[PDB]
Amino acid sequence: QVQLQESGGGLVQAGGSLRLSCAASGRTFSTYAVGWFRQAPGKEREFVGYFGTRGGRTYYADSVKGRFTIAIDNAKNTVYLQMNSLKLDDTAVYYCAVRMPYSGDYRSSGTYDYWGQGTQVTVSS
Repeated sequence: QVQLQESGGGLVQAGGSLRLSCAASGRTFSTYAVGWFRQAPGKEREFVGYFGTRGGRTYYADSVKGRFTIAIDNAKNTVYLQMNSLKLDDTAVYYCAVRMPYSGDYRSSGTYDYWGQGTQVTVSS
């Protein structure tokens, strides 16, 4: 079975950087695509970025494009979400999720099959 677990969350100073990780079982990341979502205090969960495992292309929400980047390790068991130049409103619980190729809009949370439990990122002024 597919099991996802995020890690790396913590308290960070505005303007700082932080790298989150999403670990998956077996070859999950070789057959599924990966997306990152986040839920800020009081708001609805929203799309952050997508990583297509076929060619390695990435897509980012306008809110983080340029500052956030996604990658995968050599063994393909871990996907990362690198954050640069953090803002106060980047504070939220970050979630990684997986979906099967060609299954709909990658920006839509409804198209994902499995979700991690989330990791908190707190940006302080």
